Amino acid sequence: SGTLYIVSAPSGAGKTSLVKALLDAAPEVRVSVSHTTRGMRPGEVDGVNYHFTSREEFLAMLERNEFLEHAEVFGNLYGTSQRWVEKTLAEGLDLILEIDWQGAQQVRRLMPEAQSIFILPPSQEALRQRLTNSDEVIERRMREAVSEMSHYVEYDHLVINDDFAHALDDLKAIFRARQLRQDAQQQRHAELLGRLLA
Amino acid sequence: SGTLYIVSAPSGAGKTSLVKALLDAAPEVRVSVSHTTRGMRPGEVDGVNYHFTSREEFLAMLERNEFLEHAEVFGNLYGTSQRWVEKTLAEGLDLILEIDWQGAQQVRRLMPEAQSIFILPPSQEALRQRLSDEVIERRMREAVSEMSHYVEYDHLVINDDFAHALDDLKAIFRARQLRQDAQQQRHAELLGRLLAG
Ligand SMILES: Nc1nc2c(ncn2[C@@H]2O[C@H](COP(=O)(O)O)[C@@H](O)[C@H]2O)c(=O)[nH]1
Ligand SMILES: Nc1nc2c(ncn2[C@@H]2O[C@H](COP(=O)(O)O)[C@@H](O)[C@H]2O)c(=O)[nH]1
Repeated sequence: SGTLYIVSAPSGAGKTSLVKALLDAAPEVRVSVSHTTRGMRPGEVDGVNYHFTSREEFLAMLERNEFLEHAEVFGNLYGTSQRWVEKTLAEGLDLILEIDWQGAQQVRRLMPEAQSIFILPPSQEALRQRLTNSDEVIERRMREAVSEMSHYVEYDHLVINDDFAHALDDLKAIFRARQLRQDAQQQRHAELLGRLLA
Repeated sequence: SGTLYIVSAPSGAGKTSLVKALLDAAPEVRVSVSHTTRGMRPGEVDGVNYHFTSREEFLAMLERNEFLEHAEVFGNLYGTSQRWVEKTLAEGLDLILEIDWQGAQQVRRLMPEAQSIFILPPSQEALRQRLSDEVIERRMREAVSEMSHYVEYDHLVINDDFAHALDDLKAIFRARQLRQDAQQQRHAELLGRLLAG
């Protein structure tokens, strides 16, 4: 079966260009499309950026136990649907959940073999620029981002996004090393290992 | 302090070209020079490939508890001197022990924070070349016989294509430096600034 990767970053900027770039260079890796109850933004496509749904429909899915994890982020509900994750892993494909620290905690309990990565800004100034890209609102968004970053200690690996080219290669190294671990290689090269041992 | 890496292969696939190439691209990483009692081979230099010594002197060193690990391989004795390992790690340098599965077990027992990598051939045919025609068969039988110890290693690298295997090794070393503990030490000041309110 495939490997599950959790990738988290401060939520105020949206999903990271780093993960998009990683997926562009490794088309065999899949990414989960989350459900959300927030409204669509210009340039977003239902079924691609998110499965956009209603709060009533989101809660009904929760009652039907369809979410691997869910969380409230800035008052809107987000979640990872479980069936798609199980299907993709069972096909032997690796996949990424780009989710916040709350969802990461839930996933780790259910899947202790999951690799998790937190992507950090190089400075508060750089984080603030990404958020501003109203002043009063900005400081609250910064305080909320700081509270999320405090959870970086819960993650297996950390990437400091100082130089985009360097951070992308750092992500690639984490993913490649994960696939070289004993557990993944034993399954991947099962037939080879049998020939080496017989 | 530095990280200790154990790099192993089936017994007889000696000090690998892969590790040398990795060291060329990793100037902060050192490699331990092993002691051996086998005779020098053409092109080998005492103090570089090995510390070549006698069996009686090897046993005297063993009696003085100077070896972190030691093992018999094809009837010859090999070992890692402990003082150099401790000094190198305490200087903050990473280091590689290129040793067999027996030495790996001893090092894991004494230093559970050590990380380990097993380098696998793509086939038995490929292993045979790397290993007298009779001498080749004795090395092949021993290497195949103890192949199962790959399961004890943290990562596995298939040495099919040299460049691909080298990139695999590099990714393992880089991922270790991206681990929570290494990054917390590297970015302590930054992390404190990010969390300060
Ligand atoms: N737990 C959880 N968090 C999510 C999920 N999808 C997105 N998020 C988080 O919600 C944040 C806000 O996303 P945005 O509204 O900008 O698209 C993201 O930065 C990410 O941290 C999800 O399925 N589960
Ligand atoms: N335990 C242990 N094995 C070693 C050491 N140095 C070399 N070896 C093993 O001895 C094998 C034979 O090496 P060679 O004699 O061809 O140079 C190597 O493939 C490696 O498995 C050492 O210091 N300790």
